[PDB]
Amino acid sequence: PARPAHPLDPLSTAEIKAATNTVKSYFAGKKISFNTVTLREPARKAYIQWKEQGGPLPPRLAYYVILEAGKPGVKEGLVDLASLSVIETRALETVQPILTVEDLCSTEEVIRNDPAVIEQCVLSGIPANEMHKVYCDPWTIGYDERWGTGKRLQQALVYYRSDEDDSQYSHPLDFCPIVDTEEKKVIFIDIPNRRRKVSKHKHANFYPKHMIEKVGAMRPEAPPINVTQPEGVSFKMTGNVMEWSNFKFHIGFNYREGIVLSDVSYNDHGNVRPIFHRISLSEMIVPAGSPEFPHQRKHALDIGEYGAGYMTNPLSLGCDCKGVIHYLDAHFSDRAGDPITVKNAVCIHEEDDGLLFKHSDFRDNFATSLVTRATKLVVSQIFTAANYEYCLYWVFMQDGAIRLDIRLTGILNTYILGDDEEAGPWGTRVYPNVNAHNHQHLFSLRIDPRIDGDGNSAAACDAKSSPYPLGSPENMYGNAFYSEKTTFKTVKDSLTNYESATGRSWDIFNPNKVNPYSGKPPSYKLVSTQCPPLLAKEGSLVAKRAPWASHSVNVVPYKDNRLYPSGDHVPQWSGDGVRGMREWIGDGSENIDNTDILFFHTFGITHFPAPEDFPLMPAEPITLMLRPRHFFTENPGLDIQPSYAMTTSEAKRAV
Amino acid sequence: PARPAHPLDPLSTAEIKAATNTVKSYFAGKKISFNTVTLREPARKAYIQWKEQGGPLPPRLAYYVILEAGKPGVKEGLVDLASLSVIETRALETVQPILTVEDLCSTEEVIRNDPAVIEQCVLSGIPANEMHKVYCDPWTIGYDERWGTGKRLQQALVYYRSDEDDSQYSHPLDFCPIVDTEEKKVIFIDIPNRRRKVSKHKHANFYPKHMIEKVGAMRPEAPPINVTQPEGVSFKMTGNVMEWSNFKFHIGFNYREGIVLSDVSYNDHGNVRPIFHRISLSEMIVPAGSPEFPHQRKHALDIGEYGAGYMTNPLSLGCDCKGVIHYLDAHFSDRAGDPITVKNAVCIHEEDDGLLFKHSDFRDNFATSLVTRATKLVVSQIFTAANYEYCLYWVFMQDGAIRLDIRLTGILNTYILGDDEEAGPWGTRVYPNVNAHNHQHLFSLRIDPRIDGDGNSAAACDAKSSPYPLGSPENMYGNAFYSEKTTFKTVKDSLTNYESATGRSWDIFNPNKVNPYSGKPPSYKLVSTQCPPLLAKEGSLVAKRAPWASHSVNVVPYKDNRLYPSGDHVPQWSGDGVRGMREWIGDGSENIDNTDILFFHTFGITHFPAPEDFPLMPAEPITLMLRPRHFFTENPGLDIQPSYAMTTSEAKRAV
Ligand SMILES: [Cu+2]
Ligand SMILES: [Cu+2]
Repeated sequence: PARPAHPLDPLSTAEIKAATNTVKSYFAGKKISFNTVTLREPARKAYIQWKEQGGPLPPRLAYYVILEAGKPGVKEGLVDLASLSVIETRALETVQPILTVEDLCSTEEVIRNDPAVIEQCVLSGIPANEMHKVYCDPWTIGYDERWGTGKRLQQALVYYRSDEDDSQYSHPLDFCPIVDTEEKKVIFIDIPNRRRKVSKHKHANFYPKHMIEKVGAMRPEAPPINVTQPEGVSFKMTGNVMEWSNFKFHIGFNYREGIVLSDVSYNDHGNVRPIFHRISLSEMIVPAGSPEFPHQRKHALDIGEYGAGYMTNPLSLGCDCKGVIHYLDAHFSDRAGDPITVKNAVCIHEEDDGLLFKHSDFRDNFATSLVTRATKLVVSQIFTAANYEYCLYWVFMQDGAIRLDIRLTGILNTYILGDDEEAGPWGTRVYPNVNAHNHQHLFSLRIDPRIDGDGNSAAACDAKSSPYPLGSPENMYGNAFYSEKTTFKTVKDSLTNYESATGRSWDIFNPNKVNPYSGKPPSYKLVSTQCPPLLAKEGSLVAKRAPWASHSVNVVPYKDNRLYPSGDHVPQWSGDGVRGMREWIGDGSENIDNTDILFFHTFGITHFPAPEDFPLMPAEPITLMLRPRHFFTENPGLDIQPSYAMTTSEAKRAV
Repeated sequence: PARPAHPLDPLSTAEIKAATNTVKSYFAGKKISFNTVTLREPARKAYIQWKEQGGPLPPRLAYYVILEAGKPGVKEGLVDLASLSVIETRALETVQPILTVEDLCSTEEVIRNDPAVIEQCVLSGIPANEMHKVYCDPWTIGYDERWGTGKRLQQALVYYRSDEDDSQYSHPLDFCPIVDTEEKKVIFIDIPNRRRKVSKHKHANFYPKHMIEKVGAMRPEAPPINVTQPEGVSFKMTGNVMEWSNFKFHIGFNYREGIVLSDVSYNDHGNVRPIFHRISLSEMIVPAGSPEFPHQRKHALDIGEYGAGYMTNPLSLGCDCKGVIHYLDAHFSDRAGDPITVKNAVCIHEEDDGLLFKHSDFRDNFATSLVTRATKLVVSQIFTAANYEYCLYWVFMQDGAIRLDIRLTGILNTYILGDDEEAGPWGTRVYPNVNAHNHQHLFSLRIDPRIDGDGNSAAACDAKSSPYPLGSPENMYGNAFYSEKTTFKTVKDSLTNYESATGRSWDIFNPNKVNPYSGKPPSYKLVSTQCPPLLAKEGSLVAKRAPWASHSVNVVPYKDNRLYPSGDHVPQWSGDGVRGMREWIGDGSENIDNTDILFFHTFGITHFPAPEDFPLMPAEPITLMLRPRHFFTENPGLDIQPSYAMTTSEAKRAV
């Protein structure tokens, strides 16, 4: 297969095929299926050597995960593309892999044709001859102590559509089928003691035709707002490499994390300074809050159990991205080992972002004034996880900051509610017979920093009143306050939470350098405020399977391939065992001061559904920012042409 | 004078003149000057009666504040415009009023010509013949126990420009002159024990000509991004009344609070439902963190001591607002009693705001999909407070939410730093010989709610784990969590702070109504996270003068004219006494449950300066949101034409 331009480029359709052919041969005569075929990124050290020390081009490797009929668990390994050969392989019989769209799509037809499920539909008020009106979102079983990882299992959240164009979510059924993914048979059905038959109300729909019938008619089309860039865009791409407003970075993508930003640097007037080696979302967990059975099984780790890549929406059609867009496609392997493509998986573009900065002199009534508008570069993707959509926006700014914006939209995870049943404290009745359970949306931002070079550290920064009292010579008027910096020496020290009491922020800095003006080390500060405490209790399924979610910040030593905090194979893992973040933390004694570190940030929101969220919910925003603090010696955007600028002398001169 | 269209319209230039003429007559033969001439808004009850009960048009009143030469303090009163007569008047001899641009502009020339100040400049390294190069930002003295309110005083933060086009902030002087505003003489100069002469370095400038000399040259002009609305805008204004996407409200404006949004309602498919009666910023306080003398005097309450109206920038020229803009002008009175106008004080426009909502069905690979873009309505203003600029954005959204965005920009408040002096823990050395002190920016959002009608209440909402333990029948897997609602019965109960531990939010609801689906009362939830604790200690000047800043939330009974939390006349008030918020709180026993209430929210940021903030700082964002929760029975924006929408049947039908 042909080598890619960049060592970090995703595998090409050709590499994917080359890889699967190679694997198929190695397992000649075996009935195998492909779960994952993806780039095994080069070692950090080797990449940097290649990039800045004229070192050799790293070997082009493919990581694969396959299933073999009649064999428990999975088999994984590495394929060396240059020599078309398996160079590493092993079997993991007590593990279950990520669920692909193929894995998911087959489940619905099998429950529709299962006698037991059918009987349950009839009991629920649905004629056995109308099973084609029964639907289901096939989820991982998450984890169920009755089966462990002994069988690859899915749990089906069953719904009903009276018409194929309805939004099924207003009509959930009360039971839950457990399906053997690689046997295609229902092995058990969780049935509640309290039975609730199908809602007899009409579906809560949202397409225009439905709206016209529900309310009067649609609103008149609104006067258009057109955005044009007649002279082109200011950013430049060379393959997957981006260059914009002094930023230079590589836009990668994979089945699991979706967008992966690597080798990020800023051109400080000729001095090209590294910022991050790699940054992305490494895991998620959406824990529901009803303690009732079998709702404990609702705490999807979407990234690790489905993949933000595999689930990504093709962005072109929807008009998801406005303006002069540049797209990237994604390529994966299918069960058969053939490359599959999702067109326009990532969308890139720049847009106006308000004021960058402004200042006027009151002396001549603001005649003396300078105003510079801000423009941002946005690398985006949007993925669907059954009922919900996650809109991801990586944003680069002209003040050197990098921001991650997320918008939650889509549809509420709903369960059935009896006519006189109280949605209790665990959920909300958002429509007759519909219970939308409380749940949190937590994300794990993985940052591999290289702040102004190698050798980094992290610290918590808390605002505090001077400890001296009001009236003391040291704090006569009691207004004194400072920022207390606690730099993490050991892993244990980094396990910290956001604290509103100190308006806490965290710094990722380079202790080996010093800002010539402030005398502080150069840094990027994490300013993140939407940091929910993990509500599920210690020892809970949720807490055990997502060890990283317990703290807002987790800093561990760097090691090649420390990507996924809940383990490499998340589905059906009980949470017991030393793996993922639990393994990286170890006894918490390892050094993380002035070395190669990994910074995992947990953030997100706690969602208590309200009717406004139904039947389709308005976007809910989440954001975090990484700001350069003491990184530059002055505002880095002053050499950007102002939108307006009048000097005091010019103001005078102007009559 | 001619009556305005709307009872809430600001006084017209004609009304202002009519008012001052009337006042001048009442005080015939007296040497008086005008400090404030502004609308005295009609009583809440009368306005509502006029608006919805066919009641009489309220009397058109003007509130005034004047100074009389040789008389201590001020005189204030009300003028009935219809009968051109003073209907209420009184003298406040122990109070000092807001400082107008006129009040401020004269100070600089008086320090330049003061022998003592000159001597100090010479001592500081500035030839007495170069006083024209000496400048100063005239601040309120804030409060100084040496003079109280006995004399109207200003404190001058002295700076030096080697050229009139420089940004003086890189060159502060070490001393501080105290000036008698209404005597135009320096009465004292605070001189430090440690003397620091003028920085001999070059000014840290930021205009293009300066940048070309500092770095290579400016960056090339970037390819334009043009925004056009060929068919006009979707919003409609009738005078100061706005109608947009079902929202209807009145855009008011005054010298102090700047923009004032009133009589806000949402047209819920024919049912016009009130939301807020009035919402605005009622006060601010920017407390600095150096305990050293005379820096305690730096804690400007900008809104009450200068006025977000009086300080507002004319928005046209700067290209501050992009797109098809609609402007409003502001009118005030000058010292002489003559109307003054600031053109384009408020700018209004609508723009794209990303996705409103989206959802695709994985069953046909997202062929089945609906996407609706969001557009927002923005009412904005930008004001300059000496060195800093505050960019205010009131934003209305298509999901029924209202958001307040603020962007801090402008220049750091700087003081001189000795060559070998440590900016200590109280500030940052952002440039040679420049110390930018730590400080917080706190705002007081005043909300007079009328959530779906009259009779409102407020409550804190905290997310919590079920109190039942892991393994109990009630919480077998320990994932249970709910939202604990503590509704405030008494004023005392409302004094609460944001708490990250419970991801706290506050609800303003109508206990007299119930959402037919959720069974909860209709409400607007305050989702605000940038809520710094007040760092200045209890009993401190800061804490005493800004009683409202101690808590994130303060809810008091409504009373006509309870607008300004730090009192009507803020400058030089010691903070002792029962007035403002301290008065409204009283013994904290008054009822605030299901009645007419006022909700004051304290929010903002804590700023620890970094070199990136100098010599001009990049915009720093602050935001808070009011979301309808249980207000509607379903997503209110579903009748907006989707940007794209394919039904499942249409997807099939499409080959
Ligand atoms: Cu949610
Ligand atoms: Cu600041």
